[PDB]
Amino acid sequence: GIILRVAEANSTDPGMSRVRLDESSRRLLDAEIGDVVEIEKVRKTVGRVYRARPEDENKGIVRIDSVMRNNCGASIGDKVKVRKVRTEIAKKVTLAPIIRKDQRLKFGEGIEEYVQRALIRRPMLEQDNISVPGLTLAGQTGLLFKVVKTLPSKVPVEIGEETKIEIREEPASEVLEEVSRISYEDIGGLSEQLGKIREMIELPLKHPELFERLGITPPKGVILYGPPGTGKTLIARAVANESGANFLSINGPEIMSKYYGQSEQKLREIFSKAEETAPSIIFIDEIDSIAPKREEVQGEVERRVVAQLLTLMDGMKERGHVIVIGATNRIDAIDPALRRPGRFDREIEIGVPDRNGRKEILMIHTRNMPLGMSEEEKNKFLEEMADYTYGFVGADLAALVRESAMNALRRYLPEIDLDKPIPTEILEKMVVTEDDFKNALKSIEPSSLREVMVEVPNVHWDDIGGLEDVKREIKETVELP
Amino acid sequence: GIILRVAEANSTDPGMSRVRLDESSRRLLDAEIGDVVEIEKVRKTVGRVYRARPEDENKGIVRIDSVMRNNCGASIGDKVKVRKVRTEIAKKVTLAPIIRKDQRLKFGEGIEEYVQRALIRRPMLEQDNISVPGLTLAGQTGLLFKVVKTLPSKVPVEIGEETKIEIREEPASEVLEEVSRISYEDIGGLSEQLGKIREMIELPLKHPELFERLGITPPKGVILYGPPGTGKTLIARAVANESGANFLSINGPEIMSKYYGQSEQKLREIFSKAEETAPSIIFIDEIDSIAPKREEVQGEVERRVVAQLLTLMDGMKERGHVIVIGATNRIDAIDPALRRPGRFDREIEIGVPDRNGRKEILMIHTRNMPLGMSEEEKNKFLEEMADYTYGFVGADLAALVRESAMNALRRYLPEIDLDKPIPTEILEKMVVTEDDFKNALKSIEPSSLREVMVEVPNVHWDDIGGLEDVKREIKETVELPLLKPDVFKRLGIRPSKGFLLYGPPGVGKTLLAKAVATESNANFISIKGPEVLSKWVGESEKAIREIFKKAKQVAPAIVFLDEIDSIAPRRGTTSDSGVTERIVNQLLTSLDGIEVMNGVVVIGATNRPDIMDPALLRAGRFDKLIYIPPPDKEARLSILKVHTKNMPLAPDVDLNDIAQRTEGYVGADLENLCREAGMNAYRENPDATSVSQKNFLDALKTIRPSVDEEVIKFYRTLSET
Repeated sequence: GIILRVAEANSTDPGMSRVRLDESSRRLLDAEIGDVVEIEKVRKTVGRVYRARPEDENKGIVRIDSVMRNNCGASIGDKVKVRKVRTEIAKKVTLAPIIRKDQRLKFGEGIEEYVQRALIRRPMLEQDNISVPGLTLAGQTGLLFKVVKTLPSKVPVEIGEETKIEIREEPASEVLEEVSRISYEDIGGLSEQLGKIREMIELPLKHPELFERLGITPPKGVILYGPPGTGKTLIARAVANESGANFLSINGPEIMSKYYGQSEQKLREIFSKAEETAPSIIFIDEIDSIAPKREEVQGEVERRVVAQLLTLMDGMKERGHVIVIGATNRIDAIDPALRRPGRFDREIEIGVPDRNGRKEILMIHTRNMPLGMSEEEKNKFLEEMADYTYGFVGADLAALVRESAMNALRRYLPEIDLDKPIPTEILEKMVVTEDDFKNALKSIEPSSLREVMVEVPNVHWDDIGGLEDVKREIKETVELP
Repeated sequence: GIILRVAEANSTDPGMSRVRLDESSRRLLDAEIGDVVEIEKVRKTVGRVYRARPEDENKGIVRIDSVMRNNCGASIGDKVKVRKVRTEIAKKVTLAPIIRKDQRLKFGEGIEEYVQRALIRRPMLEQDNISVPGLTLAGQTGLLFKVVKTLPSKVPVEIGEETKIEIREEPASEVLEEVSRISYEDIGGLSEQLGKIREMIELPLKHPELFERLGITPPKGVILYGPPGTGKTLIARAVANESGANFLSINGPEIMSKYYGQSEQKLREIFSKAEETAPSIIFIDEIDSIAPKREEVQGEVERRVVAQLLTLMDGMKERGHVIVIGATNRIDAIDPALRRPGRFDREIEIGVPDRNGRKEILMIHTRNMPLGMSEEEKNKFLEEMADYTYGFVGADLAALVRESAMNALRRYLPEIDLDKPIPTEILEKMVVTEDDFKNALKSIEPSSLREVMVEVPNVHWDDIGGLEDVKREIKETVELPLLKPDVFKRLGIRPSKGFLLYGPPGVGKTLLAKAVATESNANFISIKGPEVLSKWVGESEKAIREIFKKAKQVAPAIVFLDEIDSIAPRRGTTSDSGVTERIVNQLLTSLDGIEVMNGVVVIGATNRPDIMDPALLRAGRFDKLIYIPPPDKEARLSILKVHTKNMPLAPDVDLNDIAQRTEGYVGADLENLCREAGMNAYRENPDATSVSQKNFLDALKTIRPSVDEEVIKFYRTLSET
């Protein structure tokens, strides 16, 4: 009714509070375009956004930015109350750093330059955390600032271009929901698969009694595939962020450091926390190390660690309200008995991206820096980078652009400013020309070891010549059924 | 006398107390149809059922529902006293939850909706547990309610549609025999095998002195095969339910958690309980983990755990009155010495289901939900789901429908009710459309890794065309030895394997041999080139020897073997020469040593034979060729009407003119011409070739006439020579 949905923003609008609202969705609320919005939901957490119309989306959902959902702690399908309010402008705003794992923060100037041009008329309120990326991939990422006081406090305000900004720099922590959480929009990859993997554990993990025995038996286990730690492993820790439950980490360095009698007791030790932290999710990326077994002799510790993990899941009635999942590099390095009942049943194969899927993966790593989608229509758009790149992955793309960031460095940083204090002039000098990403394509970094791949062509019938007799005949065969 | 048997209900009647009683069985008791029944047996446990007549069953047994046998604790072949009584109706009934492992139960409303429409006039008594499934597969299963008090208590009552139902919700336990027991009807799978596996341990486990040394030595051990934990392992715990004895569980997590000195003492520890809990049954599904041994070095613990298990069975005199059994995934991962005497002897191979066998497996997982058999005759019936599904198993089918239940969820649950309290309106909204089960068939979930499989065809002689000379000739070969044999001994003719076919691929030839399997009501075993190329890549070429031994139990069945010899000539020249290949000689030598007189019928086919052995022409092997002529005018017209009966009919298509001009088209061409030109026939599409007879003639000029007199002459020369 007023209840308009939250979702993962396709068009990101890297400037926060710019959240897309449909023209057909806003006329359902009878709120016109270009007004200050008040987002009010349960827990009495609030935030303000600016309406801008997308196209492909329909009135069934409203597609919202990640951080503004990370400010209200919104999960997909929540309940909010939004309406248009009065419009004002700020005067002088004071901000403060958010220090938890950050180890202090930026020292020097840029209190005006970096903040002002990135404001772009963001509706907001006092004590709100704004996310302002840009200026580079390495050293500058999505960064949250704690706003102390503005002169028009608690009232709806859009900070203008002629309004000064003061940075107190006094070290403090976040008032509202800082990072270490990764939203589904902060995630990127296969789209429909992201919703299909989550929907099975969606309803149980939220509430136990919402979906328990009703529809079917809940998930026993889930086996994941693909580049384990390209950001496929980041999805594991990411899924536990929206659910809010505990995340148990079964990792390489612990199973390698624990030999006979140390690991055997640790298997029940991590399982003892599974019953205590319950409800909790159990993610194992060590299936390659734990149970590589093809039925040979890897030693007693290898057969002991797998036999216990089988009994650890068997020792559970399947109700502590917990879900054990697993991940591995490829379709191989897995124990064949894991597909037997009484243990892991569902296996979800995670594939690779496509020309459109790569753009979703790139969009995650697209903005730490000063790039744009609508603001550069073609030259810096991701599809021009997608068509040349073949057989890559998020971490490879992340390390590729980071190596391509050094191309932006070697043309700027070393021969100009070697000083530890960061000048204010070097900030305007930071941009990214497509040549930096093209120079990495010519250099040897690209490698594709992937056996199975797919593609889609660019070829239309405008470049096709004669033989129209087969043309309509090809339509006869293929297109009719 | 009054003693009418209990059995496993084929027609389930998911509504309890609806138990099927034969019309011929009820007239033996002189009790008419549609009356209240009083079931009285030993221990003075009672229950009431409603009589409804089935058909195929006879008066020898009465086929009874599972839960009503689970209420009286009935085992197959018990003694009961049943008679017709007076008929009354309830007024107001009070029910209570059964809480043991259940962790409380349903909270909200539905005390009327869910109960009332599922009552369907069930005869019952006070303090009886009724089973009411439905509304979904996941979250709702067979559920028992404890009835506290009804106003007409202890008297025969059929709760009516206008009678209210009250749920006290006060937590309590079962008065009578709740779940955690799985009846043979609750079991599903191979039918005759379920009775054959149980009958050996049936008599001993019931009473020790009933059958002890009398007939034979009791079972030493039993080795089980198949998907260990698809519900094949559920059978293990299930068998111990009817017997009532103790069930010892040898499992994976305990043998993995117990290392050197922990497991070695545990082997005698679980064996010490075997003597204490005696009589008891010992089921081991860990034969894969315990004794995988092919005689290599798996470590000392692997040789120690198997050597003890050998002595654990040897340490027993064979009388504690106990039976040790075992199970494993496949015919492999087993110790070779286990077949030696002094230890496991009987091995019962558990296979996979069939179109009828799958319906029995589905019937177990069919009702947690609101489906029906007689109430939906076709659309929701299991056979429509069975014909599309191939190479599945109970747990795979259970997880498939559970994933297909999410299709029923995604169309209902998320976008409507996310609330923890369950509304009363969402209960009517729960149904299952066949599209949910079809969407999983299109999605990638189906996978078949199973090497050896069988099937049965749908093809009858109504879709078959001409060549009736071979028709009665196929009946001559195959169908005569079955009914005749006392006539077969009158003539005293020798035995033989079977005929052989030749002709262009799949003209009628794949359909003709496929039609004979349905008429004789026998099974169908197909060995085909693309089917064999799957075998010898996955190392199943040795299992072909087992497929030979597989045909004798499934008999009567026909064996259909085509183009295995196609890979013979590449290594050495074979047509009449007979130098074939190393794996193919396993086919040859077997046909020489395989016993005749069996229900197996050897059949083969090929385009032009041109690959064979001179032994394949000799007897005890492939036999007299059957010439497939090209369909004549009267044969083509009979074939064309089979192709055009599914397509629309109109004078625009004339079958007479094309039949007179073309005498040489085979079955594949006639089957092909309707494919692409039938899309051009009438209006399937805007193109201008529609509603013409020339569209068949236009494709007639493009396709080859397939008229070769030389290859037909080559057949007559190779046949006699």
